[PDB]
Amino acid sequence: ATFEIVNRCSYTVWAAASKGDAALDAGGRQLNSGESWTINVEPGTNGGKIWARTDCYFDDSGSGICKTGDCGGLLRCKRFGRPPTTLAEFSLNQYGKDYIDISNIKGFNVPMDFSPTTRGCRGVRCAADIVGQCPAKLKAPGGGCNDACTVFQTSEYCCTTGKCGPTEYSRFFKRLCPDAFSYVLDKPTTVTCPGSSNYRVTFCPT
Repeated sequence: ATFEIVNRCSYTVWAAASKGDAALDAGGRQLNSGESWTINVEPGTNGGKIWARTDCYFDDSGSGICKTGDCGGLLRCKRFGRPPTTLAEFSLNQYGKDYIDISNIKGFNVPMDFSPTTRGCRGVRCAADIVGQCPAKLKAPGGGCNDACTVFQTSEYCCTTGKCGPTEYSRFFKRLCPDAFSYVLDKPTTVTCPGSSNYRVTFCPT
């Protein structure tokens, strides 16, 4: 499957792609304002994620740090990133279909649109100014808007017991971005696409 990652932000971002225990394609790359990077994700990839990283610094070996979404200090991510991270999530070729969504469960750092470039389904988007409107207690000093689980570490926010409800914090993310997951047990906003669809992830779509 092909994923064209486009940075429409006025600032540079370092795209990242991983399935948790391994990188997807190269795993990460720098995207200056306006640049596009097309990656190949193997069919059947389950639990894949694409996200943007901001304010990064990498040496010649590809080692460094990012203020948001840092993945073990690597340019080429092989693991998931450090919150806050707006997440484009997907599982491909699952019994004949693809499943995609955007999630704010791990916070929000950069606005994003995640849409298919092929026929058969709609895209999803979370492009509201979540960082600017972020509740004071969720603001990440390093940048972005943290999710409540990251900040408070409670069973209710992290849904540890598999039993949790919406909260004042989850409702904030849901109000600004109704089409993205605001908490673990949020009413699903997952989109079903034809198996083997291709996609485009656009940072700062508006």
